[PDB]
Amino acid sequence: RFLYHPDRKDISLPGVLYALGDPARLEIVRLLASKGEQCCAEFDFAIAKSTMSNHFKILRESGVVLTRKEGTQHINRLRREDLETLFPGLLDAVLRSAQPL
Amino acid sequence: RFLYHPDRKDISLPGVLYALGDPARLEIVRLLASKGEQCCAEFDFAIAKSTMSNHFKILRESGVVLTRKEGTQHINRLRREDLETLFPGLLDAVLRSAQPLL
Ligand SMILES: [Cl-]
Ligand SMILES: [Cl-]
Ligand SMILES: [Cl-]
Ligand SMILES: [Cl-]
Repeated sequence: RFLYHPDRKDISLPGVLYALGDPARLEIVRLLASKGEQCCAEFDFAIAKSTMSNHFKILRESGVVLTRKEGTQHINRLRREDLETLFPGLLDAVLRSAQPL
Repeated sequence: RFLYHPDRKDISLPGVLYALGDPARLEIVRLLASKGEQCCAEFDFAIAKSTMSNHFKILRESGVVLTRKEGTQHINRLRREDLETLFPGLLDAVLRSAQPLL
């Protein structure tokens, strides 16, 4: 079922901003807010699977993405309820100027 | 006289977020936004000056901070117009959610 996720007390703005500080990690967050839950395979970035796995590990450890294992799929979800509880209005400002890749 | 700064055409939102993705780098920006132009010496948020020299380097090359040499002093300026013309409402959104560390 659910993969590792930090608690809300352990989420910082420097970690969220670090996880959004990559072209791929930001497109993952842009698509997870516009298209809802998505499996890791829908992200067809032309990058190695070692870099993609680390990207999702950063997304999870930062408090931004909640990943779940249902079958053989890795389902990711934007933890927007928790990010708007700590930082109200931040995700919207980042997604305003986020240009689609 | 004026250290490297990227043109507004080459500043990306991911690069700006990576430069605010450090508690020390975010503290520098929050001080440059509240108290104005500050010198690198007014920020001792590290045991190593190499760690601090790399912080301003990331802030400079990412398009957030402009640094200028005035004698024995490097003065740092927040590029507010550039970050607000490209990313409207982002810096104020980041600054209002930042916890003061000073
Ligand atoms: Cl390859
Ligand atoms: Cl998958
Ligand atoms: Cl001169
Ligand atoms: Cl100085």
